[PDB]
This record gives sequence, C-alpha cells and structure tokens, in this order.
Amino acid sequence: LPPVNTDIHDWVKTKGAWDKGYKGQGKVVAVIDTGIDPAHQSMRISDVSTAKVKSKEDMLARQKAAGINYGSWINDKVVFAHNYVENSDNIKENQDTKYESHGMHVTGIVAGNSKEAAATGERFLGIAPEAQVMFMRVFANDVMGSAESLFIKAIEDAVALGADVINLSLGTANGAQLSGSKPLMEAIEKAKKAGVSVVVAAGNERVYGSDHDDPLATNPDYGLVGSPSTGRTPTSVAAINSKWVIQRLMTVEELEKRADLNHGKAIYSESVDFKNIKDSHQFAYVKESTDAGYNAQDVKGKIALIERDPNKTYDEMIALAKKHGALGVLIFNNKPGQSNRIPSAFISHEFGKAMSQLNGNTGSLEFDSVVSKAPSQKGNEMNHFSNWGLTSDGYLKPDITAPGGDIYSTYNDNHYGSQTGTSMASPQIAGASLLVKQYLEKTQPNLPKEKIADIVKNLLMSNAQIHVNPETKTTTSPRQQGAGLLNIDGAVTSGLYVTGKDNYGSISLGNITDTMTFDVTVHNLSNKDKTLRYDTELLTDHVDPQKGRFTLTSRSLKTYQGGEVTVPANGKVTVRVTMDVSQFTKELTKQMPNGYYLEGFVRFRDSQDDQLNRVNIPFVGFKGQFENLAVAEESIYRLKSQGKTGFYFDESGPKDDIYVGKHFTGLVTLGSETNVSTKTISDNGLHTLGTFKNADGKFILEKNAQGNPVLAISPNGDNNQDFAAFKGVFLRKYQGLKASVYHASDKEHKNPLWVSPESFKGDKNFNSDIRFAKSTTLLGTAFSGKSLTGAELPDGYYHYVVSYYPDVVGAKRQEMTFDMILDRQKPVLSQATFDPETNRFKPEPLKDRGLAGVRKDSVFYLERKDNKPYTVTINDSYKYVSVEDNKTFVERQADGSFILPLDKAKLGDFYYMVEDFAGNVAIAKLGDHLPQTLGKTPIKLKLTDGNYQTKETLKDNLEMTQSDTGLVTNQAQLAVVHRNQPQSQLTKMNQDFFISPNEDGNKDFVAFKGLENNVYNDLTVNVYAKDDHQKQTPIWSSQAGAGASAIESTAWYGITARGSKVMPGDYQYVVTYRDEHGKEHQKQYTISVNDKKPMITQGRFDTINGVDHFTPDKTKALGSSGIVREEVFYLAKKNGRKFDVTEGKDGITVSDNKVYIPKNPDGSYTISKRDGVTLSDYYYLVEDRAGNVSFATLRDLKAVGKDKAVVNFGLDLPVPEDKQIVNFTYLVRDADGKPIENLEYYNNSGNSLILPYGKYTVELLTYDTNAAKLESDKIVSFTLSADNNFQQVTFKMTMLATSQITAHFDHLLPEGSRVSLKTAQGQLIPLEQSLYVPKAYGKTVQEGTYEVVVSLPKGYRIEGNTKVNTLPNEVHELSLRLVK
Ligand SMILES: [Ca+2]
Ligand SMILES: [Ca+2]
Ligand SMILES: [Ca+2]
Ligand SMILES: [Cl-]
Repeated sequence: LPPVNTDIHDWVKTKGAWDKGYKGQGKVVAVIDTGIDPAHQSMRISDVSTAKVKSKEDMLARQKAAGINYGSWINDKVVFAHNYVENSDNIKENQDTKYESHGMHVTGIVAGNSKEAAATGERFLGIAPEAQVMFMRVFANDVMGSAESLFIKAIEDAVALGADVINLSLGTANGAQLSGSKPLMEAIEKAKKAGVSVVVAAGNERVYGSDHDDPLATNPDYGLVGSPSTGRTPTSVAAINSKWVIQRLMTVEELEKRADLNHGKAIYSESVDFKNIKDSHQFAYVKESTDAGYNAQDVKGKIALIERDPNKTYDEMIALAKKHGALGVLIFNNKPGQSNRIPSAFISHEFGKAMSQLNGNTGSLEFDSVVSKAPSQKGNEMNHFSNWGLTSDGYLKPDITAPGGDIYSTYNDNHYGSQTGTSMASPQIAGASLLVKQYLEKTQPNLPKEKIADIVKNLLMSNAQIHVNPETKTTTSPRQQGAGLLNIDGAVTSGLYVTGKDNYGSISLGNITDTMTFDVTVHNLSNKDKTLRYDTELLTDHVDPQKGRFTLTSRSLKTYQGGEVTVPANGKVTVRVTMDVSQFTKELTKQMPNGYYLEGFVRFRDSQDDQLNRVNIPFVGFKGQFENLAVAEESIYRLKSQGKTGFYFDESGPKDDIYVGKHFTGLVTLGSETNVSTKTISDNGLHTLGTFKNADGKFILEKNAQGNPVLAISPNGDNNQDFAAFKGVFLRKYQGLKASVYHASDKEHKNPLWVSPESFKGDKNFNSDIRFAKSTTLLGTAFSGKSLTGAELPDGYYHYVVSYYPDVVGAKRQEMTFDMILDRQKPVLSQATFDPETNRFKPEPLKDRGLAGVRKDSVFYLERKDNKPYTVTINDSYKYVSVEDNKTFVERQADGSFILPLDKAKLGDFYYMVEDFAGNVAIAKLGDHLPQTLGKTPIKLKLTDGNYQTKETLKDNLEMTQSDTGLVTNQAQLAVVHRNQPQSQLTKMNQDFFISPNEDGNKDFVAFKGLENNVYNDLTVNVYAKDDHQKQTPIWSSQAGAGASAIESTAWYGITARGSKVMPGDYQYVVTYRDEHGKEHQKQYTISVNDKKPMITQGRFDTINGVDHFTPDKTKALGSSGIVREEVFYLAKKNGRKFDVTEGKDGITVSDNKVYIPKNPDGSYTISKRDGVTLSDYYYLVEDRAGNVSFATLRDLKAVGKDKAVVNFGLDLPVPEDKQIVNFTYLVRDADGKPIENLEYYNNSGNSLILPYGKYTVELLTYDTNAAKLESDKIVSFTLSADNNFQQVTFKMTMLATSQITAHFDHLLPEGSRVSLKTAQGQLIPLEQSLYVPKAYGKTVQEGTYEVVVSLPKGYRIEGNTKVNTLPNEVHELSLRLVK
C-alpha cells in the first residue's frame, strides 16, 4: 500500500484516535452541499458489517417508516443522496478548472478512504475514513424567496435516516446567537437532541471593512461570524492555513543546493488573467533592476522578467515588460509574504521574495507540472478571511479552528485539488466529531443522546491547542480562533473538559468594569484523577497608532496565575478567577475611546511535569458598553464640519464634492431643472441634500455666509428638492429605524409632527467584497413637509430625526438629528440698474423669502441653435427623451454685477435668476417691464418672477353637466417602447368607479369637480373604510381650502392620511359642501382600489388568404379585472426608431409610433406583413376597469402551438403590488408524478409554462418563509386541454410582521424570577436576561398584543404598564419598576 499524506493529520493529531480504535466505523455524516461523484476511488468503506447502514436494503427499511420516498442509496460509502433543488437524483456537479466540486471536496475531508495514490504518490484519507456518507444536494440562488425550506428538509431527513453528524457550509454574515432564523434553529436544535453534531463553517468575510481597510479603532464591533453557525447549539468553525501546500510549483535546477527555498518552489502568482500556460519545459530567465524604461537596454526578449518598486502594479510595472520583448514576466515581493496582484497581459506571475534575491546567478527555468508538496508561505497563520468578532448580539463565536487553507481533497472523476476557505475547515471538525462520539459511545454508554453532542463540542474545544500568531509572537484573539486548534487525540484521551459560568466550553462575560470575576469548572470522565495547575493570559486588540485602525491581531497584557485544583473522578470542581485591569485602562481607552475587548484563555497543565492533560477555555468581555456602540457612522455633514471623513468616503476631486453615489451617512433628495423656453419633462435623479451642481457639474456642498451648509427642502410640487430621505453607513446591525420630524423649538423631541409610516431594519455595511454595499439608502424615510394627517407643515425650522437600535437586547435608542428648513418661497426679484454705456447690470443685494438663504444668482440668454432655444436629445439605447434650455451664462463680476454681451442677444432676452438653498428658483426675463425707448442713459429696471419654476397641472378640458357624477380621474396610455412619462389628461368618471393607484397616469385617483356656476362652500372630502359604516373615522381627509376647482385638493390617491397605500378593496368617498343659500350637500360614492396587471392569454393564429390572422381569447368583463379596452397595433419605424417627439403648444411629448389594426367581424385581426415591421412589432394590449394595463407582442403569443396550453403560477397576497413577494419556485409533475423536463416559458415569465395537454400537479417549493406564510394548498392539481388551454394556479398567502419587545427594570431581579410575555389566548413566551443589560428581558415576536408577566418569589410586585400593542418593525420598551 502507498503512503498516507499526514500534512493535516500530524497537525490535528488525528492518528491518536485511529490507533485507539476510532476511525469512521459504524457512523455516518450528512454532508449538505453542492455535489458528489460517489463513484470516486475515495468513496468506499473497508468492512460493511461494521457499519451503521448495512446494505441497499437496510436503507429502504430506514427511508420508509421514517417517512420518506425520494432519493436512493448509491453505494456502501455514499449511503443516501438526493438533490433537494429540482427534486431529482442528479448528484454530481459540473458534468484547467474542470472537475471541481465543492461538496465533493467537503466530503473528501470528513470521510476517507482512497487506497489509490493521488498525484503526489500518497493516499489521502479524511478525518473519519470508515464513516458512511449521506449527501444532500442543497444550495441557494435567489430566484427563490428563501432556501431555508430546502435546508431544514435535508436536516430533518438527515436526523431521521441515519443521524450522527451534519456538515452545513451555509452562512449569513454577522449572525446573532439568540434571534437567529427560527425555523432553521429549531431544526438544528432538534438534531442536537437526537445526538447529532451540527458543525457549520463560520464565513469568509473576516471583519467589518475587510475589502476596504482595517476597521477604525472607534468601532470595535467588527464581527462578521455567520448564522446559522452563530447559534449556541452548532459548532462554528474558524479556518487556519495548512503548513503544507500542493500546487504546480517552479524549479530552478541551479538553486537545488539552496535548502531554505525547497530547491525551487516559489509557488506562482498568476492573478486576474491566469495565462500561466500561454507561452510556457522552458528556459531563459533574465534580470531587471529598475521598473523604468530601458534600465540597461533591458536584455530580455523570449525570456522572463524580474522586478518590484510598487510604483504602478499591473500596469506600468507590468505592461512595461512586453515593450523590451521578453514573451513573459515574473515579479517578486519587496518583503517575505507573496501578495496577490485592463489585464494588459503577455504572461506574468509573482514568486516569493527570498527567491527573488536568490535569482542572482540570469539563469534557466522550468515551469513544473504534476503537484509537488511544498511549504506554505502562510504556514501556521490564521487564514485571512476566517470570520471573527462577536455575534451581532455579542457572543463569542467561532468555537474552534481547523485547517481550512490550501486543503488538498477530492474532485470529480478520480481527480484531486486544492481549495481554500472556512467551508473546508468545517469537515475537519465534522470527522473529528464522528470520532469523539465513538469515544464517548465506548467510554460512557451511561450517557444520554441529548447531552452527547454538547460534550463532543466541549471535549474538542477544551482540548484545543491555543494558537500563537507567528508574525507577532502573540496569542491570536479567541474571537478569531475559537478555543484553539483541533486536537483530536487530546479530546479522545485526556478525558478532561472545561466549562465556564454558562456551562459552555467558552465564556462570554458581557461588559466588564475593573474586576473581572468568573467561575470556571473542570470536569473528569475517567476513574483515575488529575491534579492540574492553571494560569490565565489577558489580551486586548493591538491598534496601530500611525493610522488609527485595528491591526486584526493581539497584544498580551499580563499573565495572571491562579494555582492548582485536583479534579475529582467522574466529577467536577469549580474555580474562581479574578483580575484587576483598572491598571491598563488609561492607556487603552486613549487608543480605543469607545471601548475595547478584554479577552483571553485560562490554561490547565498537569501539576508535576506539564504537557500531560493540556486543556483550555476562552473568554471575552467588553470594557465599556457593547450594547451602545454607535450603530451608524456620523453624518458626512458633521464629519466635514470637523476635520474628519467617513470610513468609505472617497475625497476624490473637487473640495467638498459629495456625489450621491458615494457611501456616507446623510440626506438624499430629488433634483429637477428649471426651463424658461420649454416644459421640463424629466428629472435629474437623486443628489445629496445640500449639494449643488457647480461649474463643472460636480455636486459641491455649498456654504452660507456663516460657513455652514444648509439642509433645506421645498415641498412645493415641482420635484426640485421636495423631499428628504436618510442614507446610512451602518457600523452595527440595526433595528427599529424610523424618521421623525419635530419643530425645532420642541428641543426634547416629544411631539412628532410626522413619522415615517414604516420602520426599518438591516445589516451593517461590512463590504467584504464588491457584492456588499458600503452604504444603504432608505427611501422609505422620505419626509415631504406633510404631517401625520396630510396637512402641509408650514415653512420653518424643523428637526428631521432618524432613530434606531442595535441588535442587543438592552440597548438604548440612538437618535441622529438633521437641521431642516422647509422653505417653499421663491427669492425676491425687485429691481436692477443697467448702464447702456458701461453695460453693467447690477441687481439689488440678494434677499430670500424664507429661512433657506439665497445660494446663487445668475444671468443667462438662450443660444438659439437649429431655430429653437432648447436642445431635444433622444437617447436611442435607453429609449428616453430629454430636453432642456440652451442657457449660456454671463460671468459675474466680484461686485455682484454682469456685463451682458448685447452683441450675442437683445436686452429683452436676458434672464436674471436667483435660487435658494431649498431649490426655489426665481427667474425674471429682463424684457418684462422694460421701456421700448432704450439705449440712452442709466435706468431703474423692474424685475418680477415669471413663474418658470412651477408645479405642473393636469390638462383639464372637462365641462360638467348636472347628469355627471362629479367624479374625475386621469387618463394615459402605457408606453410599450419609450421610457418617458406618457402624457396624461383629466377625464370624467361616470361609471366603473375603480382606481389603480400606481402613478402611471391612468385612473390613479378620484377627484371631484363641480358645475361651473354652482357654489361649493367648505368643500371637504373624507374617505371611510368599508368597516366604518357610521362614517365616523376618516382614513383620509382633504386638506383645508378645497373647492370644486383645484381638483387636486380633492384628489384621493388610494392612500391614508399618513401617506401609505390602502389595501385592495372598496371604500366610501364622501364629498360634502354648503350651498348657494345655506343647505348642506353630501354626495357619496363607492371607490374600489385595485392594482394587479391583467393576464394575457395565448389567443390563436390562423392564415387567411395567405395572411396571418390573430384571434384573441374572449376577455371577461365582470369584476374589477374585467376588460374594457382591447387593442392590436404595430410600431412603425420613423427616423429609425419606434417612438417620436412632437413639439406642441404646451411643450414636448413622447409617444410610441402606434398604428392600430381594426377588429374583423370574425373577431380576428389581420396581421399584414409590411416593409420593416416584423411580428415582434405587433402588440396585443388590454385595459381593465381599474386602469391596469398589460401587453404582449404577437410573436410571443405564438410558440404556443395550436395543440399546446399554458399554465401560470402566482402568489395572491392581499396587499398593494409594490409590497408583495414575487420570488418562489415550483415543481410541476406529469400524470405519473415524473417531473416535467425541457421547459418552454410563456410571454417571458418564468412563472408561465407551455405544456402539452394532460393532467399535472404543481408544488410550491420555496418562498420567503420569513416575509409571508402559505395558507392555500401547497400542492394543486390541474388539467390542460383544448377547452381549458390556459390555467391560472394561485398560492394564497398572508404577510408576516414581527416586532421586538424589551421589558427594562428598576433593579435586578431576585434569584428565581421568570420573565415571560403572555400572548392573547394565554400562552407564555419565556424571556431571558440580556447579557449586556441585565435588567432587560427581550425577544423578537410576532406582531400582536402582549403582557409582561414576571412571577417573583416570596413577595415583591412589578407595578407598571405591562401591556403593549405591537407595531410592525417597531421596538417596544416597557420599563417596569419592581418594589417590596
Ligand atoms: Ca458577524
Ligand atoms: Ca421644490
Ligand atoms: Ca393607474
Ligand atoms: Cl426661499
């Protein structure tokens, strides 16, 4: 037999358990992952009668009557396999980089058992080579709502089929331990109680900031360690790099004598473009000194090249090579570490640095093939990416380390390969957990299956070897390490483990003051006894003082020592540790002002002659208050007012540029230009509030005469800065977030005038790579100068207050306040002086009406081009038209005047414009109020604003007659190609009282219009809910000052007073007013609100006189979704596009080049073939009673053959289509239960299938199980046929809403208090003490109504408001006061 590779086995000390009789034998590991190739030579058991599952037949006996009839035993080794996405039995993936498979690799690492040699000549075995493997193919892609469904199945199926150990590989960054994802936790917890060890990789995100910079020393909460592994039950696995690596190295035969360089290894660089074997047998190395040009006439050409000097990586000190020839190049570090390095490639790789200088012979060179085991350049170091820090709620995770870096394991088709990550360290602890269970299953069968897996964890952890950072000769932080490195031997032999106060092999202490005090308990498992001597190291983060950022390492403070203990036999012994750290406080809190970690280990050696019975337990606490670290970064406004900057803020380009795409905390608003020659038809997008377009169009944060910026919005209707909304850079995970507005005289923020209707939660912005956002904008925090009742809040000075909480159960609410001006008033245009001889135009000094200041005045004329004063510009690629003025600007003299080049345009045609900080702009056209008798001598010129900036009004042509209902709404066509806003106009509404409040232009609101010579005094509109049958409590009311005219004052947009869309359903719209004489009048109407785009059937197509005829299926007219318009049209091509601009009286409007086809008497439409118009330019379109519109090309309505049918699946949620789940997956099965293959989709919806006629079922597979829950049948059956050739299937669901509840107390509670939430219906939700705020008891809960009950001992009471009616996404604090 060939030799065994022990690179990872020597190091984890695994052979110590094999030789004691513990291979994988008689156990089985469930590997939930991406794929296997159960045929691989490694996939084998030695003796099949030693095994848990004994044959293909012991399986079906275990499948059935445990309750499962999918997926099969495949061989003795891979004992169960099922592909839980798509519900199939294709298990192997993937059908250079070929053959690679993640789940194959994972299994290779946990179970054995190759008796053939890999590329090195060695046999590779897993940590438990004699275990059988069930493998669940489960992996996510976000077309679904949530993969949790599929994981829980795989888990439950694992526990029921053959239990033992599950290896998960799954993670969501910065998880919590307590408020994890409930249905997945319970499934994990269920497995523990069945004796299953659940081990989970901890993540590859490393720490907050990891793809940007090291975290600032003010922000200690940089933990990225993932759920579900952050849970208390599972085993969270950090990853250390392998000391030995297996690659395709290099060899310089001339350096074979040099023995610190492996005799030619250098590994390889090869980044981005991996063209190592482009031009690479080889020869002809070179030698280059400087990275300049022609250093010494080069000397390359068909020869590799050599340099550093970090001047310009990958471009100037890379592409400069192919210049002097050389057919390839070779870089070396400028220190000993081997970093990573458009492409601009000939051939290039990075190779060591100690081997750079050793290349000092020119020389010859070869690029090795096959794999040759070489020493890792990252050796005994913690892998860069292994997750760290605490859980989101402040718990010590990970739990243990194991080799994750450059781990050699199994690939498909008898191949092997190296892949790196915490995903790989986890199967090391998977196998190790197999073995330590055999051990306890032999050592104590007097041990229950419910306490078993918690101890396998505790043995592995206490017996771990505390890692020491090589580059720094300091212990690596337990927040990065766990309880240490995996010591398999130590775990199965020592029979000692350690718990702390919490009864866990780790200790999280919460905050700490000056005296760290905690009880440690050592446990004995054998009959013989041990007497051990203990001492504790005490560590904190090291921070670099040049830049003020952590260095992701530690420094030792003082090793305090305690003494010796003597554990009993089959017994415990407690110990008390105590340390005064009051000493180190000044030095540390000066380096880390918001607090620091005080962590470390306590070690246990055998008293006489240590190294026998070496065991440890880790601890961490926080000096400060971990509950109250700042959740958000400070606003870019405050930071820049001081000299500071943001963690992700790019200060590139002009001073004080805050481009809106730039990752800060701040306020965002919408911009819209102001045009004097034509109507503005589109807006300019978001920009940062208080920034303004400077000369070169960069957005600068401009300052008022006192040196401050101004946050001001103008909630007029003009779309220039009408709202403000919060954008955040989050440091910690957030909860409870809302925006509130108070008047600024209300200094304590006790009377909200406006609150954002929703409250928000989310993740820290940890930016671990490009896929992870550095800022998040929450547009649902938009404030628009309206109150909680819809009233306009008057111009003035207000506070916009964004408040939130962290995810720690006792934390106190953090606020963050923005000074905010509402100012809706244009600045003043009075007068100026112009001098025909000097031509100097001087306006009065600049005044504003309102609190926002004047921000800039300008003079401009309209540079006519191609006979028009504006420039209409058509974006062909994005099907968009924009049009703005040709403003050319007159420079402004330092004295505040302009010289007006009257050669370029007349005097009448200059405009003076003054704009303010809130977006109001005044523009006077000089020609207004200018005497025609000019050109003589100084004048006083009157200026008035010309209302160029104004809110647009709907075209209103309507003449009301008595017969008219009085209701009006709007009308618009739905664009098919162009992405401009289709022009809309007012229409009567005397039937079909249905609205689609979707702001598309068409039936969006219900207004009321009165007869023109009738009087409507005190006209108000109130909308009542269907339930409110006495019409007592409006849900929306018109604002004050409404009449028959200004229909906008009566327009109801399907919303509540607070601005949120109402639910689908029907509502009483009541118009009330007083008379000509004095009589009261009340018209009442039933308005019905409905979104939901129509569903378009296939129709059919027949050929008639050699021309295509399309006949649509008969539209149904009943209901709100009944169809009331029906069009077939095509799009003509004019000027080479399918839309068109037309310049009208009003302004410019954009339209599709629609040509309609009449209906024929046989209900068909004749589809002529005409020059340049194909079937993809013919459309069917339908409008419902509500104004909802759908359309499809006629090309898409074919590909439904005349013998085939269509089924469409969708979810029916009782909410507005903008607050709905849309993501789910489904399996369709044919008459025999076989899944359908070879899917054709219909009208471009992945939810609509073309299928042959027959009987079928569909199964709702996955949906967002946290967002919504299913209420209708999960499996629905349907039959397709020529009569029923279109089938709707609908999964009916309800929305889920959660809230957090915290009971905060006066004083601590006596021992023996049991806090619980009492639900209506009487049940008890037990609560537990907060770790950081021990007078707090909190939980996240379903939106409902609860009471806090405590049940104290021997006599005390609680005395406070204990009842709360919970709101969705709110945090409710119920402070409570115990007394005696
Ligand atoms: Ca974390
Ligand atoms: Ca405005
Ligand atoms: Ca609409
Ligand atoms: Cl103003």
